[PDB]
Amino acid sequence: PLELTQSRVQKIWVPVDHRPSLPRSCGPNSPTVIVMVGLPARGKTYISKKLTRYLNWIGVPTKVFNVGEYRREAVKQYSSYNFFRPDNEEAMKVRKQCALAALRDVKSYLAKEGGQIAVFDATNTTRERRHMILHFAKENDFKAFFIESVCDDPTVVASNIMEVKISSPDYKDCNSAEAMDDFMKRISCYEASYQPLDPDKCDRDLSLIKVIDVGRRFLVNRVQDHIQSRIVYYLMNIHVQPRTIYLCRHGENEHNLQGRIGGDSGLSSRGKKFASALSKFVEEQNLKDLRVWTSQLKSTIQTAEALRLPYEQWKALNEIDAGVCEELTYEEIRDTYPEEYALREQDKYYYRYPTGESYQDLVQRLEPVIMELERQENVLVICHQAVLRCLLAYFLDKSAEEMPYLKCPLHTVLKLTPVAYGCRVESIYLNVESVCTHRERS
Amino acid sequence: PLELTQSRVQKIWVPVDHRPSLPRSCGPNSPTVIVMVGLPARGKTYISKKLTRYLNWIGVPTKVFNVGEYRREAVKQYSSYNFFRPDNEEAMKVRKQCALAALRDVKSYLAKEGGQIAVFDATNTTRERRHMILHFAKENDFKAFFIESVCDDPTVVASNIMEVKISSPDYKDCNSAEAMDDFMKRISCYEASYQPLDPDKCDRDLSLIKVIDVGRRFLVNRVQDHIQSRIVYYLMNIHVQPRTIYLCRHGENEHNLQGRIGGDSGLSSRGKKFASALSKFVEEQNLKDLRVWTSQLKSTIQTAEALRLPYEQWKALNEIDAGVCEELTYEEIRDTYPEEYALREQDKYYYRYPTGESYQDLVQRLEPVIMELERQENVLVICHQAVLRCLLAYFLDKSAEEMPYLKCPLHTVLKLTPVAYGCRVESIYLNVESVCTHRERS
Ligand SMILES: O=c1[nH]cnc2c1c(-c1ccc(Br)cc1)cn2-c1ccccc1
Ligand SMILES: O=c1[nH]cnc2c1c(-c1ccc(Br)cc1)cn2-c1ccccc1
Ligand SMILES: O=P(O)(O)OC[C@H]1O[C@](O)(CO)[C@@H](O)[C@@H]1O
Ligand SMILES: O=P(O)(O)OC[C@H]1O[C@](O)(CO)[C@@H](O)[C@@H]1O
Repeated sequence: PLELTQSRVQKIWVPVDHRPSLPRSCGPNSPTVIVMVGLPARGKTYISKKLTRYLNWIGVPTKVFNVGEYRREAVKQYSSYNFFRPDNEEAMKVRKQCALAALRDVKSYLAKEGGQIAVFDATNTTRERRHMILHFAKENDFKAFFIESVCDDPTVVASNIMEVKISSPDYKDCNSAEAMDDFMKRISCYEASYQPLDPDKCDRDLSLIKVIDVGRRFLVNRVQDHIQSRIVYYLMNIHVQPRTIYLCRHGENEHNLQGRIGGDSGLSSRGKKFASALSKFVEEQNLKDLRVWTSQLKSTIQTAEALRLPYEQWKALNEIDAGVCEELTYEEIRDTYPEEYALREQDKYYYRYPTGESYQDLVQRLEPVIMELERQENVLVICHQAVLRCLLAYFLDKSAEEMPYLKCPLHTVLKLTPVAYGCRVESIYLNVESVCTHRERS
Repeated sequence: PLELTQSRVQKIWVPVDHRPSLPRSCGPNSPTVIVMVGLPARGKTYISKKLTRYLNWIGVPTKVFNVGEYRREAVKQYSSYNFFRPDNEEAMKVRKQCALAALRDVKSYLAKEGGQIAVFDATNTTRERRHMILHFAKENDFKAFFIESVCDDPTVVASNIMEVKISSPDYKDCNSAEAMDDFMKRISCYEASYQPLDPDKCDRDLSLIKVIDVGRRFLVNRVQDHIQSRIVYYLMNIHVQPRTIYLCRHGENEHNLQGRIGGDSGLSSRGKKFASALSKFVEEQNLKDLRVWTSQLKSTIQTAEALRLPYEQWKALNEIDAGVCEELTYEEIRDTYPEEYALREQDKYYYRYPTGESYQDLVQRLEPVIMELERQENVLVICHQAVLRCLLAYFLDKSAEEMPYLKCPLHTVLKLTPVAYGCRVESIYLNVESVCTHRERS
């Protein structure tokens, strides 16, 4: 009794499955519909996209269903705010059809495509629309969680229109002034029928978060589960303040020169040159304040030492653990462990080294790093190749499949600037030679 | 340049400190005063104690300053609610003196004792008292974070009085009915001057959390930093619903028989007998629903397999990593690594195994396990000796120094029942022999 086998890729102990003559599969917890609530230019799409990026990265399949994109597909060219008028009988029918078509795709995503979270990105400003979404959720056995963004600051509204609305495909033939004016009129079309969430009386039984004044204040009502609690925590940690994230690896180490993986080797002569070059680079950036984070491995600490700035060591930033393959070259891995080598090449994200880690394990370890990176402003993270690929996949919205192959060369700073609905990435090579540790797929 | 040395105990790379002829120390971020707000029997002491237990366990030095305890010290015997009357000039002076004496001890704790968080556990129901606490915080460069508990449910109030108030040292000479009646009158003394937190107008600039109806709803205003954000997340995950936490180790394994540490060995014949005994025990508990958690190591999975219940594997529950000492006996550790053996014996909590972990690393890894244990109801955790000691230290409020020496024998279930201001612990030995893996300090 109690016979188990270790799965070759992930190294998970599973019951020995001696399937009977006729093997039967029991093909395939409740999915969630996240309902965005609020007037236009309230950062609903910003929240939708960012939350989806985070949820997918942590391993929760998430997709955004933006009703405006269904509208741009149904209606060829956008002319003006007149399309959004409450007295526009025809466009009101079209807009309802678009919302229903998005919900149809929500049902298909959650019940038939293995999706766990569907973010329904629309105004959903009326109780009637929200009652209809709730009916849709109850009949399909989906959970409903509401995220309302409330902001009456005209500076914030104008900034949102200028940053991401005027550049919308709707305003292609318009200049900045025309687009801004049309969008203000477009917002006014929604103001009369807007019924904010009322957790006090009407929406008392709804699971919701009210994000007030760009995350200055929050009203949290009836958090049912783990995922809603995580979302709430995330929303409370993110901000829209201007800042820069610099990501780089430690300067070239002795193991890099020998083509050895893992270990805790020190900087090579070139690595020490990069460390000095990094200090000059950091100085030239002229940042008011800068937080410096390293791993607990020698090579990242030695690199930070050259900066003459306070730094914090995170064990979570330590390179992927190669288990039995630690301190070995890739040639020695292929010759001593050929089965292990081939398994990794075939499934680089999920593959776990014996007594070691997978890129999947890295994500779990790096979750607190990401949450702290969100809270902070100017940060420099001095880490390792696999750790850097994971962090970069989060910021650049790269899939689990792409993640183990992202290019993160030595002696190169990745400058991340948050703009619109993501990150602008600039690469800065600090003109110090090193070996190449990048290996493409086969 | 960039010369580092690895600290012998914690294995941290530090700059080689060639102190000059006259070595100088720069002896020794801003501390926080957590201000409890609310009427009596609102669970302020419950929140204070639980939050302090969690903060200390994660490594943030925290202490509770309960004004009522300063009062019990200043005033010999408690007679009645008449002491709390607003017209009681003398007792009002005494109560103010007690609050000021507690604040004096708050200043000494945060500025002179290396404390990071002081939980000021009092009613602090008036704006005047809170303005005075804010003045105290501003003048001492301490941050202020308010936690208000609002509940007008008479069932909840009566339950709190029955569970922990009637048993208070104040009601020693009273019977349950007298104590309940006196306490209701005592609450009424505070109702007239009670000014709840107003984040809308008056308390707009204050950093606060309003816990409404025993955590059903929350009002969160101006979360300034990491620690406040963590507190908010914690408060949103905990609950007062009745439940049981069962903690045990995997059944005896092959490494246990050989006296070997770490590894991924399978259950011995006795271990398999425990697994069957555990199933019978679980069945006899007759729990409506039960979540079963294991590590990713074979021995805990084989134990769970015997239960015929769904289970979830957590990599965070994997035994402490012994690095280079993995799969070795303690005798082989003492003979091959005598310096390492002695270092661990001297500092068992902070000691890190080479390329391995410390009990301190375990706490960081187990933080998400604790947060999920808080969210859940009936849970059975099948884990390992060091992991179990860490979890138990959290539930039993044991220090970092005590933690590596907590007794967690094999084939023994630790039944945890949340009651009053902590956990009731029952031990259930399942009558299956095993080796002893406990080692006392030297
Ligand atoms: O509350 C808003 N109102 C208007 N605009 C907004 C927001 C937020 C926002 C909302 C909640 C949280 Br938690 C964090 C950010 C982001 N944005 C935004 C910023 C830049 C570009 C595009 C949109
Ligand atoms: O809000 C309350 N009002 C009255 N009593 C209460 C509470 C809470 C409480 C409050 C906030 C959160 Br988040 C979790 C629990 C706990 N207690 C309590 C329960 C058992 C014994 C002693 C006290
Ligand atoms: O996933 P890959 O391509 O092996 O990259 C991660 C490896 O690269 C290194 O950073 C050095 O090449 C090793 O420390 C680590 O094992
Ligand atoms: O901290 P201690 O007393 O060495 O206990 C933890 C050790 O005990 C074991 O659980 C077995 O005795 C090992 O797996 C682990 O290294």
